[PDB]
Amino acid sequence: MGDNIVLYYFDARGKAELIRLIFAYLGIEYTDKRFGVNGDAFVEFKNFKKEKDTPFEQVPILQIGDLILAQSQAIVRYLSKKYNICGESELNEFYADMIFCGVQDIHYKFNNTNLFETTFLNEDLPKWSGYFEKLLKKNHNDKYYFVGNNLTYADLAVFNLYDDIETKYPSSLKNFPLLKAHNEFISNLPNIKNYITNRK
Amino acid sequence: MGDNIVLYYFDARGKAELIRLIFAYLGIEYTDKRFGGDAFVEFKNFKKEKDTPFEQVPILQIGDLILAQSQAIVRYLSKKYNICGESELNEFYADMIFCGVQDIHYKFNNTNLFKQNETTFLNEDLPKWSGYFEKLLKKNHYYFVGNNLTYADLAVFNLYDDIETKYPSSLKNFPLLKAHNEFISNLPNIKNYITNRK
Ligand SMILES: N[C@H](CCC(=O)N[C@@H](CS)C(=O)NCC(=O)O)C(=O)O
Ligand SMILES: N[C@H](CCC(=O)N[C@@H](CS)C(=O)NCC(=O)O)C(=O)O
Ligand SMILES: [Cl-]
Ligand SMILES: [Cl-]
Repeated sequence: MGDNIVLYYFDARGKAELIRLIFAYLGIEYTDKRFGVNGDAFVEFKNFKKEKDTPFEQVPILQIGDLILAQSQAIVRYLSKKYNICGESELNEFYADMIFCGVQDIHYKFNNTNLFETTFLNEDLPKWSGYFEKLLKKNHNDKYYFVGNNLTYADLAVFNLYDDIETKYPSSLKNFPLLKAHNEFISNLPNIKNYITNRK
Repeated sequence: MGDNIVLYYFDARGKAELIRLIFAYLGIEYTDKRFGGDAFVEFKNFKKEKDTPFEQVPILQIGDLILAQSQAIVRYLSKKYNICGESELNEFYADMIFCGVQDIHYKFNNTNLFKQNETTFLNEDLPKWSGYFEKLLKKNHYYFVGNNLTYADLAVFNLYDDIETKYPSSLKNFPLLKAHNEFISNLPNIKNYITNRK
């Protein structure tokens, strides 16, 4: 809706996973195109760039019909605004954005470690986990929202962050109860639960 | 929640400059509060005195309301003052271009500020990304999105204004991008800001 949405990315979670989580949450049907399923992802990406008119030669790429959408954050924000999971006020829209940008700071650090340890594990992670803990405390019953009294993409971003972190470091939410409960809450959402338990 | 707008940052362009350019362009009166007395000490006191979410600047204080994160502040400011995008998809493209600016600005900052080898940026990043922005301007026939100025126009301007502080004549092979930068720089409010800027 549509009517044919194609997400282009490598065979990984990475920069596309939050877009996939947003699609799963909103029940948006789409083609999840992944480079590397058909053997060589490097050649398939090279061919993709010739085929599709990408503005920055990067993925994820969201294609809506002939419409080419690039940049994870821009796509996430575009989808969240279109389907009203960005905040129930002008200021709440900002807070979701602020939190999302904060996620990007600590997620980048995780990406730089996981994909490309000491500094992250001892200095960045616990400090930034404290930041989000305090932000939940500010706003927080089985519901855990970072913004207002409804789900924002910020919730899904923080969930994706620590879900991505907890694949490499499982015990990282032990000392952060609200963040742990937020993870549990988001992971068990009707639309979210099925996607995460059934994804590769 | 109102009146007194105060921007907190270091005495540098960095992550607050675009916000400063946006205030300048819009003609918004604000206190441009810059750290450093001792910057490192003042910032330590700032964190103790202000309730920042991530212990980072820029911080935008509107009354007693605390705003953090450059991009979020920029996007908030653009919506409130109507330099956000003149449609739903125009807002996306502005955001996309802004996100593109961040990708290459980050690469510039790594070499310009954090002592990374300049060659990779100069030979591999800068001209490739300048070509991306050049092509995006070509698609819009200066303005990146729509028929009016968006924050994306100021973001691109800020990007290459920052780049030219260390690497002048980088827009020689990029006429549309060079003319875009020159058009934004000659806007009365921007022109005035640049002249007063140290
Ligand atoms: N600005 C990022 C871009 C993500 C990114 O760096 N994409 C990588 C994924 S491996 C890519 O397609 N790289 C292309 C290349 O290295 O040339 C976003 O949020 O979309
Ligand atoms: N996510 C960035 C954060 C900017 C940032 O990294 N701020 C630096 C400026 S030097 C800072 O306050 N550093 C925190 C510290 O090192 O304690 C944003 O757009 O606001
Ligand atoms: Cl990544
Ligand atoms: Cl910077």
